Amino acid sequence: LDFHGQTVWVTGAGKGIGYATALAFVEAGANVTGFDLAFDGEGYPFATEMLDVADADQVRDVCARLLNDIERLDVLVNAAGILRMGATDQLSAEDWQQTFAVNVGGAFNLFQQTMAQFRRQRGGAIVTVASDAAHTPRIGMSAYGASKAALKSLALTVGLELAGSGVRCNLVSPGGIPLGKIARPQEIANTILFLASSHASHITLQDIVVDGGSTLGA
Repeated sequence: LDFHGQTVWVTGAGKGIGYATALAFVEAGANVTGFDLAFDGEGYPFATEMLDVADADQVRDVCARLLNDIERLDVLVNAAGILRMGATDQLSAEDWQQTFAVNVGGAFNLFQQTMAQFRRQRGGAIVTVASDAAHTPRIGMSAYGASKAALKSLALTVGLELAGSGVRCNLVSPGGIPLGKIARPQEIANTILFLASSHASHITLQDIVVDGGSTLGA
């Protein structure tokens, strides 16, 4: 999978799946910009933008400024996300609010700021990290799964809104079933790179669940 010369944006890039995906794109030759609230790790071999992707004004300022400097946004990866668990009637107001602000609002803001670019360039790919909790109800994850279901629905309608522009828009949903150990970020990133690649050129509005089969196909 070769991404030489391509411009790639990744949110949630300070840690977890976003970091692994940014790194995988850098190793595949891409020019990568990572977005996250904090960059507290010891090494980032890509350009970083430290902001709250849940904040519509911050995303507007930064993305408008960067789009003024690039010719093409080849790949957007939405990988921001937080997990706050609890019985539905015990979850705090803060955990409910922040779950939706980050897990749905972040991608919404990125979409608001990039859809015109995707339309005007024709083409490109978007991959959004959802969750298998969006596919089946999971005790303790009512808010998390609901936020990821909103995110998936949003990303699919964006994919329909951009299909006439030739943009591909897909999702990955991370976690003897489960089959194997839980998937590492490095392996989620492999699936994102596949969906971002020319080897997936007629794949859009799809969601690959990468959880060892735990949803039994749902």
